Amino acid sequence: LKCNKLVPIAYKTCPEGKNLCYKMFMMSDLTIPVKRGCIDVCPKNSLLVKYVCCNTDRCN
Repeated sequence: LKCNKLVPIAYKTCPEGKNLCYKMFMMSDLTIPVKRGCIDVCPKNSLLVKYVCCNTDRCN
């Protein structure tokens, strides 16, 4: 899977073990994010942050 970095411009292949791309949004998601990378299993989301996991190339 191809996951992007903080910016939706540069992205790479989420390596062996991590084939999922997620993007955590602080305060609110409606806005622009705070952090986003790859993962294997989506963590527990919070009320202060929004955990948006995906499995699509360039999802984040």
